Amino acid sequence: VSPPPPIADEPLTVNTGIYLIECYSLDDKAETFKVNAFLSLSWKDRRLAFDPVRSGVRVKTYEPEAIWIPEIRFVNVENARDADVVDISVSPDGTVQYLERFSARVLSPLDFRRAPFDSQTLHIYLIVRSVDTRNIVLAVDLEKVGKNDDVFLTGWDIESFTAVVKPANFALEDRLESKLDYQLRISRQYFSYIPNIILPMLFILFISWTAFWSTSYEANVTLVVSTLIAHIAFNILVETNLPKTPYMTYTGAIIFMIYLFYFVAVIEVTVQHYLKVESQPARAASITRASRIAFPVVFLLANIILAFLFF
Amino acid sequence: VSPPPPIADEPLTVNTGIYLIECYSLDDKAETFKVNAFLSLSWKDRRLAFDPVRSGVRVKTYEPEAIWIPEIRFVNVENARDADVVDISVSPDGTVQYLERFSARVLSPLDFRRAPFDSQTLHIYLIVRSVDTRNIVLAVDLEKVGKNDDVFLTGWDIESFTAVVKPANFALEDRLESKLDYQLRISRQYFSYIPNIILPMLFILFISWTAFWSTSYEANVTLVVSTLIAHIAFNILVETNLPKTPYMTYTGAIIFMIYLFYFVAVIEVTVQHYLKVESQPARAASITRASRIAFPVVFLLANIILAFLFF
Amino acid sequence: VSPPPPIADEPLTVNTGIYLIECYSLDDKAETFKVNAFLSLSWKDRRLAFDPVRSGVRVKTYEPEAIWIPEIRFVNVENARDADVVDISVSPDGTVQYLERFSARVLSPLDFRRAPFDSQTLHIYLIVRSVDTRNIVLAVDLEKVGKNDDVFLTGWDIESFTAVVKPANFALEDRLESKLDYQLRISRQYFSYIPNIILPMLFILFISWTAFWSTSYEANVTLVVSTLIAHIAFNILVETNLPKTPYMTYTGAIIFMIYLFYFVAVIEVTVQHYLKVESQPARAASITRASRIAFPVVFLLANIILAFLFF
Amino acid sequence: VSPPPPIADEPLTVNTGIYLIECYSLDDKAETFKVNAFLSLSWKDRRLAFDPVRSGVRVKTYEPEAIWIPEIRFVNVENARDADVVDISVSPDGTVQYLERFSARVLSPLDFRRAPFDSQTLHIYLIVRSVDTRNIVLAVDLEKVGKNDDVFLTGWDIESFTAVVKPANFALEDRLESKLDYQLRISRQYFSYIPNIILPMLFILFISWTAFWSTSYEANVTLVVSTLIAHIAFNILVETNLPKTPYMTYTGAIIFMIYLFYFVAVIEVTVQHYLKVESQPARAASITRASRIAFPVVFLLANIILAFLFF
Amino acid sequence: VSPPPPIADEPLTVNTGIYLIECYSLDDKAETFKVNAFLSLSWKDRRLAFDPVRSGVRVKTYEPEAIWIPEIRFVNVENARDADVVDISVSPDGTVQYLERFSARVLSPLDFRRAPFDSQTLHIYLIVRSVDTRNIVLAVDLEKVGKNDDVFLTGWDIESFTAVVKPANFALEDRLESKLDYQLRISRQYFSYIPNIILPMLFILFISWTAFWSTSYEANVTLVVSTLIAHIAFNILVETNLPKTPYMTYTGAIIFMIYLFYFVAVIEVTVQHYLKVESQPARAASITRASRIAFPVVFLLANIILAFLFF
Ligand SMILES: CCCCCCCCCCCCO[C@@H]1O[C@H](CO)[C@@H](O[C@H]2O[C@H](CO)[C@@H](O)[C@H](O)[C@H]2O)[C@H](O)[C@H]1O
Ligand SMILES: CCCCCCCCCCCCO[C@@H]1O[C@H](CO)[C@@H](O[C@H]2O[C@H](CO)[C@@H](O)[C@H](O)[C@H]2O)[C@H](O)[C@H]1O
Ligand SMILES: CCCCCCCCCCCCO[C@@H]1O[C@H](CO)[C@@H](O[C@H]2O[C@H](CO)[C@@H](O)[C@H](O)[C@H]2O)[C@H](O)[C@H]1O
Ligand SMILES: CCCCCCCCCCCCO[C@@H]1O[C@H](CO)[C@@H](O[C@H]2O[C@H](CO)[C@@H](O)[C@H](O)[C@H]2O)[C@H](O)[C@H]1O
Ligand SMILES: CCCCCCCCCCCCO[C@@H]1O[C@H](CO)[C@@H](O[C@H]2O[C@H](CO)[C@@H](O)[C@H](O)[C@H]2O)[C@H](O)[C@H]1O
Ligand SMILES: [Cl-]
Ligand SMILES: [Cl-]
Ligand SMILES: [Cl-]
Ligand SMILES: [Cl-]
Ligand SMILES: [Cl-]
Ligand SMILES: [Cl-]
Ligand SMILES: [Cl-]
Ligand code: NA
Ligand code: NA
Ligand code: NA
Ligand code: NA
Ligand code: NA
Ligand code: NA
Repeated sequence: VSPPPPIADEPLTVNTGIYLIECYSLDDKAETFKVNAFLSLSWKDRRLAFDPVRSGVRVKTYEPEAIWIPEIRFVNVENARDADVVDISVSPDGTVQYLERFSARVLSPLDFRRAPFDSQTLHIYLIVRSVDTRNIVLAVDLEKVGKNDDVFLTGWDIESFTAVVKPANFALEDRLESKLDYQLRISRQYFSYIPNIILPMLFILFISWTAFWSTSYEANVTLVVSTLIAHIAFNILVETNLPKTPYMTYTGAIIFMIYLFYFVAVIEVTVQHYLKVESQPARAASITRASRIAFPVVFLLANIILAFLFF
Repeated sequence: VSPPPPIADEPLTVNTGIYLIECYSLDDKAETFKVNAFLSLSWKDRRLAFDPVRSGVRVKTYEPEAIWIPEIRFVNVENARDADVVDISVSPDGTVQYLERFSARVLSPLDFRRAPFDSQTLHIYLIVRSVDTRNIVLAVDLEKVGKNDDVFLTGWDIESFTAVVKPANFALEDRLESKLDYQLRISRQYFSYIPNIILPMLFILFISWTAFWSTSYEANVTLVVSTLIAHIAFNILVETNLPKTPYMTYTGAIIFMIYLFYFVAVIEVTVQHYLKVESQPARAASITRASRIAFPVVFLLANIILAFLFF
Repeated sequence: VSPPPPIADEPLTVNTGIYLIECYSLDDKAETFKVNAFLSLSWKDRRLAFDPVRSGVRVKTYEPEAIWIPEIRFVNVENARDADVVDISVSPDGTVQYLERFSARVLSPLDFRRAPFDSQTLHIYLIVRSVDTRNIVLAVDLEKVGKNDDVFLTGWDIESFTAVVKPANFALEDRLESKLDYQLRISRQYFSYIPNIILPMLFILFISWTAFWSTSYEANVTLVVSTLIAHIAFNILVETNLPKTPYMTYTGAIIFMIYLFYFVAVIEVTVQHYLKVESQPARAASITRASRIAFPVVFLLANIILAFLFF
Repeated sequence: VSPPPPIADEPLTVNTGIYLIECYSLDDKAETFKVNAFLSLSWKDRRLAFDPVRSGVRVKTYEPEAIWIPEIRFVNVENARDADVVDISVSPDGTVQYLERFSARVLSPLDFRRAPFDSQTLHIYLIVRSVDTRNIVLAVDLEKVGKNDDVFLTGWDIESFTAVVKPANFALEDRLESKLDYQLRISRQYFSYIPNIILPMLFILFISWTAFWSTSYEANVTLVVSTLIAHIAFNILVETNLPKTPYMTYTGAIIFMIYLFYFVAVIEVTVQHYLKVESQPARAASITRASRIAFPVVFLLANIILAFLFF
Repeated sequence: VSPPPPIADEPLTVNTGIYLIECYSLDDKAETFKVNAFLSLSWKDRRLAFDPVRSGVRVKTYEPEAIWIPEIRFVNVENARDADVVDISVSPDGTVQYLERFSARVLSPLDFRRAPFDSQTLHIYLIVRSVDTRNIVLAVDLEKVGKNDDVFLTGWDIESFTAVVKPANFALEDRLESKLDYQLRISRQYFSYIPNIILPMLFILFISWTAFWSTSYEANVTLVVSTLIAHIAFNILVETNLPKTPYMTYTGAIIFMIYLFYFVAVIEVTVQHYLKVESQPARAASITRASRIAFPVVFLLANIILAFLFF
């Protein structure tokens, strides 16, 4: 079966729609998500036209094999989608209404700069390659674009699922390709990071600062080095979940900066001891008293500066 | 093959049943479970009717291809179910009895608020899309809904497997859809968490409180910081298994609260030392004596308050 | 093709056999194992009978499609077995001899009570559903039940592979089902746990008891808390491999009990210090001297009691 | 269907092209990458030639089954590629233009010597085995070799995707094989390793060197041993991601060398204490003062030497 | 299609060959490897014979369906191999030459006794079951056994790929089975274990021995216990990669033995302190001086003895 012939030299418009049924497994590190949706397609094939008076029927149902169907593929998929044709309906004028249900592992990158206080635009790109007889162009039927109310992406809030209605038409290997951009706008549920990582991480840092109210070098060394190790554990846990980005992230900046605070606290603890040994405890006392204010103040300003740069 | 024609304008009732054979792999983090069950379907197709006297046979067996079979799908599946037709039987009146055995990875969310002392309702949603000629409606044949006594979900107790008999009929992409809710009510076997996480986690906390019967700052620092680190390890272990929830959980509340106890114990240990150094050990002694009672009392009340709020 | 017709009203006996070729991937946590075996089936179909004198041939080979074959399924499988038909042979009386080679992920639970000194009975349940015309019953042909000498389950010793010859015949959804129990009796190779977990775990415990020959509180705190942390690491390692059981296990009991020994050692260390500070070292000395004997004695008796209760 | 016959004695030239659509999952440890691309093939089959007047069509579309297609395989794949034929077009002279879209897990090794400041050449080898009637030879159609501008390999920069135009023609099992080398030149985005591993790892090392400004053996032992343990954690994290190479890597050399610095710091700390105890603090003081300069200087030179050897 | 008939009562010889293209994913813990190779088969079918003068053709190419092909399976595979037929060629005498390209996950056990200084013999067992009409026997065509020079098993050196030319013929379920043993002899690239595990593990042990040049109990306790914990980390890392063997391994013996050295060092440190407290430092001094020589000497001899027993 060949494609529908043109009345004049007009391209064949394949009207499309994606209706999300299930949306799951957003793997931040892999920059992939899994989708289970309806894909609706509609085009006119005048060869399939019939008089509803003579045929009696208002619609005709065909099996995929029986008629010409455009080869629509997804651009940003890992492997070709698992699809199962739900229905093919032909109206008297030869307007075909195709509907399939698919599942695919979509590969769409994320911007980790503001994580875990980030929003993302996930993309699903539909594409059609033109044939030798006819040039095929994609369209968005907005009435057939949507999502189920139940659609739950774990740890994310779904804001919108819309399509950029004008296709990106371009030549590829001396044939026209018509690409459509479906955008799933989501935003991260940052809540759990506050009691699980952020607050634990701050408590261990504040525990290191108790060394500014201690003259015991042996105890201070323990306080600052032990807490530094706990910070390393959190840094490792975090980087095992976040992918390695060519750009600096907000979480990255904060986690790194905190190392400097541990490093400088070790210097303070060392300086204080050296002076106490050198029989200069008055000077050590001045440095320790300053540190008590300096450390939280510099920490607060540094965070204000970082938050400002990133948001 | 087209759907059965109506005797008036009645919808086609497809009677359904799910009989669980195997029920496994409840992945709390993924909010998925795997099921292996029988799916039974029954509808009347008058075109298949026969006189048992003339045909001799009381029943006729057909191959799926030979007759019209309704396209029943599962809503909340990752990928389309692996199904293998067991039997298709037609009675003289044209009543079809279909039976298949399937396996599917069902995606049903969990409420982690009371974990690990939680119960869940897992769902399996059956659905059928209406055709242009006939509107298809699902029904529950209660005699064909059940589970094997052997059905064992590891780390969970199966309470019930029932169906909400009235289908949810609604329009989707300008066609009627008939949805049925099958509910598997389960409850967590919390036992192992008591000797594995809960009691170990309490023992390390109580070990930190031995610092209230010690004047050795260096030893106290070791006690409180070491145990804090062991608590961090347990917190990490727990959050690697529990998914990140937009809501506060009972396990989350407790784990977080305990950090405050470690933080305040470090403050106490610091204050006690500072005073001992400042040649004020009487005041330090009063604070230490109070802490001995205050810490367990506040811990017990805080837990009473939390348990109350959550249960 | 319909099932073979009965001479009188007798059920159709399908003689079965399973011959293990490969037996691998026993995942204790998942309570699954993978099997690769021969499945042999044999039944009489009088319609296939021939005179070996007239036909010349002593046997006839058929393709699965050519004849009626009973639908045999496995009960406790995750997904339906990957099977590839090896041979179908018909004798002059119409006795069919079917042989296929399959692979399946069998789901059979384990009793972790005595782990790692435990034995298990793995099961493979064969089943057949009766048809409308004839009732099908399973049988065990013992000459066709066995295992390859090479069959190696890693970390386990294969004791036996036998079948419970009497099938479990029962009604399920108003049809007879005939179930056969194939049992693979195995026993754990516990050896490696002795040098890898058991002895390391005891050495760290005995290191904590060296605090009973020390008056240095600071050193004792370090000994007992450090070793407690190493025990937590081993506890975590162990529970990451063992599934969460609703019952107490031998490994669970021991690992838990050891926490009590660490907890009580911390109390001893605390009491000894308090008394030494209170200028009562004679009393502290008596308590420390007792602990030296009490701790190993109570440890040995507690283990004797536990081993007795579990074995 | 047999291969096209030769006019003369010429081999059959199959012109090839690979156009990368998606390029993902570079697993350094596994030395594999996943690709999703177009594979274009073109050859002349004079048997397929036609008159466009008689057939009406100027080009003919065939299903793969309908005609002879060369069996092109990938050499360095794990499993045979998932391919889905996009189009097969025959021109009146019998010139066939085949296009499929595939996904494959390509197995191409990496040189970890300069990691994470390394570049790689990934390979995709196309191959065709000659038949008994005709010898088949591969060619590169450069106009059909390329990549999408969007093609993003996470944590890597794509430099080029080119083909070595001359095939490697050789005998294999008494038949000619024609192999083509497609090369994807990439280079690692090393950035994230600086704040995540490199700088944390240096800070802990520099913290160990604060023991050269301390006379407290107990504190020094803590500083050097604690930081040594944090270095072990980083070493483990790194080797869990990098494969085990038979050659020394730059990351390997650095990580190993740092152990020597920790080992020697422990010796210094031990020597300093021994002398202080032996009532020789003047000698200990000289050794400690030297260490303050020696340790960073030797560290800097050692790194200069290593960087020089590796780059 | 039936098998070739015998001239006289002779078995049918199927000549075989395996030519490795790709050899990857040796999973020591799983005792599996993945292979991608050519499988060549050749037998005489006199029914396929032709006169090359009358037929014109020197060879005939058949589709698998067209002729009788022996059912060859692999014994030690997880699941049946993914195979794709490359060619089937018949010579005038009826000599068939079959060639397919396959991929399979082969399950062949390893002897971990000498790891990581171990060599292995991996096996690929080819098998054929005799049919009722003819008995089938396997043979090795040595000209068709080989490997690509590029064949690279990561972290292993490929020494040889040969076949044991005489098959293992045996009866299985009253039919002859002919088994061929293909052996891939490999040897581990132990290099990386020296800088990654072996040398780090020795450095931490030697750091524990610095306690023999210290009178500070508190510091010694820290040295020996901290390093013991780092040894536990390495032991865990190692056993997460090595499978649990019913026999003692070289790596196992060494790792275990080292615990005894840590245990005894703790005893020495304890004895030294007890004596120092008991105002007997002269005796403690003698014990400490002995330990300085005893510990390395006993370590070196113990290793000599172990290496001797294992190699
Ligand atoms: C500002 C101070 C520092 C703040 C703390 C740092 C938090 C920064 C955000 C880190 C984001 C982590 O991103 C983490 O990625 C992994 C991917 O490997 C996800 O991992 C998993 O997610 C869900 C289960 O929950 C699965 O459906 C998914 O398939 C799986 O990959 C985690 O659910 C996600 O949360
Ligand atoms: C109140 C103080 C704190 C109490 C301690 C905290 C306990 C809270 C409950 C945590 C629930 C953990 O939930 C954990 O999730 C993972 C999913 O990644 C499951 O993981 C696994 O389960 C089984 C094996 O056992 C598999 O069939 C499944 O496929 C797999 O994912 C764990 O079996 C489950 O137990
Ligand atoms: C008495 C004191 C305490 C003694 C120490 C405690 C030991 C108790 C027994 C623990 C049993 C651990 O059980 C562990 O389970 C996991 C499943 O996740 C298995 O894990 C793996 O096994 C093999 C590889 O070896 C694979 O084929 C399998 O697919 C995989 O899951 C481990 O091989 C098994 O050993
Ligand atoms: C000079 C001092 C030391 C410097 C620090 C050391 C860094 C050296 C380079 C280490 C390279 C690590 O290489 C690491 O390999 C694993 C493979 O298991 C990749 O692992 C993963 O990558 C991505 C997700 O992020 C997936 O698409 C991929 O399938 C998966 O395997 C890591 O993304 C990669 O970064
Ligand atoms: C004598 C003192 C002690 C010496 C140190 C101890 C070393 C002893 C040898 C340990 C062998 C470890 O064996 C380890 O097993 C795992 C199996 O999951 C392999 O794991 C992985 O290997 C490669 C990637 O590198 C993959 O293709 C493979 O699929 C994967 O399983 C490791 O590559 C292997 O190295
Ligand atoms: Cl697609
Ligand atoms: Cl479905
Ligand atoms: Cl099955
Ligand atoms: Cl391929
Ligand atoms: Cl096979
Ligand atoms: Cl025999
Ligand atoms: Cl035989
Ligand atoms: Na079509
Ligand atoms: Na300490
Ligand atoms: Na049908
Ligand atoms: Na059949
Ligand atoms: Na073809
Ligand atoms: Na055949």
